[PDB]
Amino acid sequence: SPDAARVLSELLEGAGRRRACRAMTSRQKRRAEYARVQELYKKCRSRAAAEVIDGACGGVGHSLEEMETYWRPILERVSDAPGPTPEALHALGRTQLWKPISVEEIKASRFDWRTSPGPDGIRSGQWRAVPVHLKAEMFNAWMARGEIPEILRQCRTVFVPKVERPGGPGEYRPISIASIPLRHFHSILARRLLACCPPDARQRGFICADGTLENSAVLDAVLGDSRKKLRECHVAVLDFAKAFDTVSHEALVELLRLRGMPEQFCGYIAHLYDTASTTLAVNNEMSSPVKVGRGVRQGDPLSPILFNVVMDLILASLPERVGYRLEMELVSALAYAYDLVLLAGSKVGMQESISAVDCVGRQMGLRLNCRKSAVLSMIPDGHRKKHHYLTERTFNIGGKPLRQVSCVERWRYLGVDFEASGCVTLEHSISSALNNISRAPLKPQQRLEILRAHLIPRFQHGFVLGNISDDRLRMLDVQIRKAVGQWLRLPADVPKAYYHAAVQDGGLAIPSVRATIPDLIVRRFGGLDSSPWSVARAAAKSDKIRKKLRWAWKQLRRFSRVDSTTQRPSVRLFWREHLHASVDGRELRESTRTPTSTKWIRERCAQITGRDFVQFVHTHINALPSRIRGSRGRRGGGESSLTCRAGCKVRETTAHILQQCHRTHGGRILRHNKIVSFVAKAMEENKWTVELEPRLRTSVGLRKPAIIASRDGVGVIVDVQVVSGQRSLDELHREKRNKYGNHGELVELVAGRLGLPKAECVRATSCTISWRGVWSLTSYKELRSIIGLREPTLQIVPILALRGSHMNWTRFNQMTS
RNA sequence: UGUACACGUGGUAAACACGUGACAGCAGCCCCGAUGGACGGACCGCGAGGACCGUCAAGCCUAGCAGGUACCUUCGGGUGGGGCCUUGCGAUACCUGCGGGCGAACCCUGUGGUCGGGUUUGCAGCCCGGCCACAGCCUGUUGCAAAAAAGUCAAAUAAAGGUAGAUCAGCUGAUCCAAU
Repeated sequence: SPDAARVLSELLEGAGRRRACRAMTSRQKRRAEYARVQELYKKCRSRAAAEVIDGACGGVGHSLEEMETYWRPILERVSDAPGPTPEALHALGRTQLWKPISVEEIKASRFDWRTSPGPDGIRSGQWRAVPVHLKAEMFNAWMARGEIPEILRQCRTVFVPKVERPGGPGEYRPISIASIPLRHFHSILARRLLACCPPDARQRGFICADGTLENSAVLDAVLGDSRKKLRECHVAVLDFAKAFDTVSHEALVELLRLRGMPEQFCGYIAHLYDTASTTLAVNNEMSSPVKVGRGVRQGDPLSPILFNVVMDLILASLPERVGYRLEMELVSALAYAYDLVLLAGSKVGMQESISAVDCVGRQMGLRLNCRKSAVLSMIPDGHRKKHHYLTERTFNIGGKPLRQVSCVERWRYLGVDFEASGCVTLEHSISSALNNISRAPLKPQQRLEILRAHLIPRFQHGFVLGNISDDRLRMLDVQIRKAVGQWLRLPADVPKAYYHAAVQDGGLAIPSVRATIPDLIVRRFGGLDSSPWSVARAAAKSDKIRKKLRWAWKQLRRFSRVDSTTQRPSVRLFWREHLHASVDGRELRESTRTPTSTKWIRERCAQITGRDFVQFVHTHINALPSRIRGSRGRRGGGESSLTCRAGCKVRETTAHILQQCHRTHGGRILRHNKIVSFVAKAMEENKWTVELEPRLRTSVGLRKPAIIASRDGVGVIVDVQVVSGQRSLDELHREKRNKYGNHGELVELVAGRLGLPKAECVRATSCTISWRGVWSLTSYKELRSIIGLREPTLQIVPILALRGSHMNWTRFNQMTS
């Protein structure tokens, strides 16, 4: 339709105008990085966390000089791959594509709209505003012509450092960004590829299920069986580094041609890869267009799908009667994301498998990193009943001798935090990630959230792929907690449960790998025999798997409490019990029943400044230095180390500073006035005729309720009061309510003042909250029931209480005579 | 191994016997991640802990990790310190490398040899990093010196006689709780 052509021309004109507008020191680059990371974090949190952990904070340090000269020859080099050979064709031998795009699959495609703009300039809306029918028409026209507009094919490449302190242009990685319309068009084609012919059962990477689930179990079962019955077992892991950087376009197209795919799709892929370009954007400087001759583009939707055909060919090239006989099951190869794990019993069989892999990789231009691959070989011998590890190098990939490793510490088949090949463990990659988070231009709450939700769930898998102990997990926990205490400036003697206890109970909710690794093992290997894999079911009924499952159950039972409502173990209850029973975490024990008293720790974090959040955390856990809290174990002196500095001649605890001290009386008045004004304004928003500090010269004495209000014939008294948490908050709420709801004459006075005759119309109420921002459940319910008060206006009263509490403490500290 | 216990056998029964065994149990709970070391002296409530003073040489700790060597095992395997107890079958000796923090060196370049790399069909060349060596009584010139002076009083020595803002510093660079 001409409407689609018109809107496409309009969008192209907008992109061209944006390009024309764009074209026409340490401090400044740090500020630019801060602005970029803040915009990215506020836009897409997961990608921002991935970028900050990956190390994309220091940017580059070499400019376009010595970076375009270093990388342009690398990106411009056509592979001299001979292409597929008839033997590989027969090894692989051991239709509905390119159909017109409908409107159902466009909306059905789960395309993440929370991305970054491409080089043309379509950021997030100009592609969202297009209706599905117009996008379908444009996609159909593109397939009919076989070409994408040349503005869309352009992509921008930016270099992210590998080493935190690069010393050359060679230690950067060229991550590419392409246009959103192209990505959306190619996502449909990738989904069609999956729906057409799925990969083999051995290939459990880019599949429609969790990939590294049963692979670790199968590897560990193989290792345990070989170690048990004294069999011969060779396990070679070879990683596909530059899987994305040396594949030849012509050989890839030829392989896709003989797989049986339609001629049109192969021609489209050939046109896409032959007509390719790239702009090297370093420090927001332009570069001349760069040709690319080595295929599989970084970040393209089709790339991890195109490489599945190559990996399927590689797997089909393997010899038949090779592998390990794990319980009458022949396990040949385990394909991770970008790794091949080959198992064999005979040295000749392992050499044969490696040789086949190498020959296929050589005939299609792939390079295999012998610096990131290893072989672990267990050779038994008779008359000794022991297992011996090979130390000298025996296998080789086309001449280069593969290194022989004795242990299994290459559990890096988890994804990012890529492999070191027996040089360093999985740690010192977590430490590097912690440093990346620590040095980035972020806020302390942002660091907490990134570590909570993106760092831990991404390395925790690797600690399962082997035999592990409790001490390693405890040491990892210690290191992570030290990093968190560095970020938040917390002292050493803070409750260990405070870091890990859930947000609802009051706590930073940093997961503890010591407790979530046994839970992961229990949840993952329990359903091992229910999986529809055949090798995994065989690995389920083994000896090492069962022993590890028993160890995991024991660790979970010792690091959990049984949930009454479901009769299941729960680490959250364990941490809650440990924290609420602590000294500093005791006063938070009431925060479980009021989930709105802890909405600032995670939910309403972006609304709080960094120093405000840090001081809120300091006051919440009572990390404030006082003569009582700061003198733990050093109370052998006189009363001068305990007496209040204001001359109160009493024990100077934080409660004394913050709740009863003549020095901080004005601060208490100010905090009370702030809370009263906030609630009064909130109630006036609800059409409540609010009076402030009413004058009731009652006969009994001098009563000063906080606020009084009325609405269409029903009145209310609200009293604001901030108290301690050592006693029950509900008893304080009731004791503050009774002195007004049972005085007898105050009710009549308020009824007369408000303008309502019946004294039962006006009901007394209170707004009770502790100085740690812990609500009283009765007070919260009464505020939500008597007066119409929504959740957003109730979640700020903890903020006001915490801010006023720290205000009082720093007023006490700032003047000392 | 050894305890406590279900079935079956034959037997009139038993404080009789044997065999097969729930993944059969029973192999208790809680707390602790610290810091250079050998040898002579003054400190402390000489008490559980913490300073200080001398030399010395490079190593010193480690309930972190990996692998190998022996012993007890029981087949599973097993080696830190302290407390509460209570019944509630367990397991130790060193050496090597890696990781951490304490040292110490380390700074005159370039040849060599290794280990990480990356470039590359290519371990050939190549450029980055970490180690090991090596072809070197006071008148003055030169090495320990925070900038023109403090004084090493016998040295080697002669017919000597600025930022968006703030801060620490030494206009620049880091550090923020500050930073779109």
